[PDB]
Amino acid sequence: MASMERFLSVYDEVQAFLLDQLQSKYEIDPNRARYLRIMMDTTCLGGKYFRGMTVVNVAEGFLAVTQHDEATKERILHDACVGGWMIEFLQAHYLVEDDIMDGSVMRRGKPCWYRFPGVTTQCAINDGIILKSWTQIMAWHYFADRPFLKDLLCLFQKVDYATAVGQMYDVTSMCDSNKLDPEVAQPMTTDFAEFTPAIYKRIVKYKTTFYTYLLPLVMGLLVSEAAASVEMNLVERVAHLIGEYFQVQDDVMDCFTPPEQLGKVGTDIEDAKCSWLAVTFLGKANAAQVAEFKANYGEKDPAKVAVVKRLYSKANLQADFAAYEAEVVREVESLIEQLKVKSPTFAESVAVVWEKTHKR
Amino acid sequence: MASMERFLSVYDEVQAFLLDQLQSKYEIDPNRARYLRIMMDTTCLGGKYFRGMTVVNVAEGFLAVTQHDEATKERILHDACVGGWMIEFLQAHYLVEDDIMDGSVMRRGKPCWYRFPGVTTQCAINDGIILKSWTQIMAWHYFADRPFLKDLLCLFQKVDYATAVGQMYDVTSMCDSNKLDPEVAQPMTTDFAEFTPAIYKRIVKYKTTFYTYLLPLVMGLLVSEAAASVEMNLVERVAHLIGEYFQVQDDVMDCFTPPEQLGKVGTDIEDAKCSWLAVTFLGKANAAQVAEFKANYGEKDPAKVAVVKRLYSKANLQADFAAYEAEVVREVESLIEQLKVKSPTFAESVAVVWEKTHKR
Ligand SMILES: CN1CCN(c2nc3ccccc3s2)CC1
Ligand SMILES: CN1CCN(c2nc3ccccc3s2)CC1
Ligand SMILES: CN1CCN(c2nc3ccccc3s2)CC1
Ligand SMILES: CN1CCN(c2nc3ccccc3s2)CC1
Ligand SMILES: [Zn+2]
Ligand SMILES: [Zn+2]
Ligand SMILES: [Zn+2]
Ligand SMILES: [Zn+2]
Repeated sequence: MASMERFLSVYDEVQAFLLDQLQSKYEIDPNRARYLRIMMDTTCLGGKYFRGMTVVNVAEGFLAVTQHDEATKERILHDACVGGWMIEFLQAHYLVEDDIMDGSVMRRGKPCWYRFPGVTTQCAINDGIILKSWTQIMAWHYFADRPFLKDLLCLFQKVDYATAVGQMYDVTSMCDSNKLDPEVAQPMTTDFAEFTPAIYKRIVKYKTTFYTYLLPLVMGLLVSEAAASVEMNLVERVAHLIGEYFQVQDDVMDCFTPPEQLGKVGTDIEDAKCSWLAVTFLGKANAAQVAEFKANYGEKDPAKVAVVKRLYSKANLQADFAAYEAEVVREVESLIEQLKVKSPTFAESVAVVWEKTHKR
Repeated sequence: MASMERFLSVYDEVQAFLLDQLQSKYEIDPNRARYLRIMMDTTCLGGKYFRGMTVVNVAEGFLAVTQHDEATKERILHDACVGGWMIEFLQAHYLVEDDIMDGSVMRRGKPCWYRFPGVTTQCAINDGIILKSWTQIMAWHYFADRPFLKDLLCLFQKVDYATAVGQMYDVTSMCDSNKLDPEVAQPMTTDFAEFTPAIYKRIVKYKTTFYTYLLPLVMGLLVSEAAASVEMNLVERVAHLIGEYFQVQDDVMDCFTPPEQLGKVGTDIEDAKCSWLAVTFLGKANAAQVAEFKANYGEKDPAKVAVVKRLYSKANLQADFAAYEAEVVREVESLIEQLKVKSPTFAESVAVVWEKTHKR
């Protein structure tokens, strides 16, 4: 059975379990069950399932080199699929809430969930809460007897917390740290002294890399009972590295990829986000360019945004990106080599993860 | 050491742990640590701590009848305090998000957290996410070696899920179930056919009773390793019963308690909530009264709200409340008697919980 075919089949099974449980144990009525079914499909489906499929792919790699009864192979693949859906539903939670938090309009060519006419923000915040609650329902049901349940739940929590801390770093990245204060309305930075590579890397590490790369890789190891085949410090280093490159690509696409391709109108400039483009531009601009950036960044005015986009183009950030990518390619390959020491199979899975990231 | 004194001391210890961990493991800077410290204090402190103290009180009851070394008594009391704070932080999460969802203005005489000038909804949604994440950080840290960790985490999840499902029932309680549809903007019911005692009881059971009564009582049993001293079906029945009475009191106060005493301006009428007052009024109104209620309920117009308040007063719902309370007093006492069969100590703790609920 092909990997994606199995993964999608498990979605239907998990969805049926969750909705049937809501009827048998939570007194749900059929119309609310239908609401939640539509909410699940709308928020969890339609992507490429890269995070969930990484769990499956890691587990398949170990299956090829480990002796098991057929029923055990099937159990491991089913576990990897459920775990992959835990990650996809966790991402769904983040995307629903982030879209509300940022006042976003579109995601993947369709309206953000909170903007659907019969949803609204009042329901959508709670729908997002439910999406994350469903990840825990999945784990306690499907993994109740598994030796890895404890380690999996502990990992999932730590990843979730790191991601929420990362969201805090992201939403406050255009403030001056010394001015943060619940009592005082927050002005945008004027000096941009905190738009540095180290601060950018901290934002991205926490807001993206734990749930997009560390979680799927480690969950694949856990459902495979293979965490001893790897040096965990190496898995963390390579996950944070690939994850940062993934976010840098996203940052570049927000500015330069056409809306129809992006599936949304990017507003990192109007939102004054600490993007890779802003940080890298400031790391090479002269005094006049810095001043013109300061006069235009973080404003909704289309003329001011266009000015920022000119400044980026004229700064030849394409060359900086090729240099960054060359260094990431160098460093990921080095970490993969270190991973072959204890597991050529896992190192090959990481290699596949990197190719899928690098090509898109 | 007095119970409340110990409970508050543990707050400072937990807060110090969480913030110190954010510095040592999450790369936090001192200004964001201060933001989160203020957010924690503002959202978690200032109430009566009834839920958290119930854990402590249940554990103290067992301590009085169970042989332990002194260090073990101290460990149990510390565990009960941490568990109580897990519940208070979970409530803090719900209140932050509910206030955003409902567009609330005040809570306990102070602005809702999202309305603080340097917070805003963009930060406050995530602050609420962090509050719940902190409950899991607490459990995995303080209870890492405890035999009850698994049972406690599983219970906490189920309670959280039931509460989120309850919030869905609450926010959709003024819609017609057959009309729910993400694609279509939701009109308020016109027939109010779903304002029934059974439907009201389902809302309250899920939205309030699991986290306010079932969770503190069962957590007290868990940290005491005393779940065998009770019939769990009885604990559930008494928790749901007391919890419903608690919410009925809240519903009555929303309408009739002065704002300065309530700590907010109640808007259940303008919000068209399925309150105990609306359900009970419809369960005794004549045809003309039903019509006048339909013409006025769920509108912000102060004259229409006053009309609804007149209809309630003229309907003598005070008599219905005294009848409801008399029946609850009857039924709680019956369940306490059944609880004495296996544990007079736990039955006495439940009795204390009921008195604290009944008097306020
Ligand atoms: C690729 N982006 C990574 C950061 N994302 C987050 N959204 C939330 C929402 C709530 C809590 C944490 C996070 S992190 C948005 C998508
Ligand atoms: C006609 N436009 C020319 C410039 N655009 C850019 N692509 C990148 C990629 C990486 C970093 C910066 C840029 S700017 C593409 C479309
Ligand atoms: C006494 N009320 C019980 C119901 N409350 C809830 N708020 C939320 C928020 C998010 C998820 C679930 C719930 S339940 C508000 C206070
Ligand atoms: C001057 N007002 C008289 C009526 N108010 C009510 N108190 C309750 C309590 C339980 C049920 C209904 C009502 S109406 C108190 C203040
Ligand atoms: Zn965002
Ligand atoms: Zn982006
Ligand atoms: Zn509410
Ligand atoms: Zn209320």
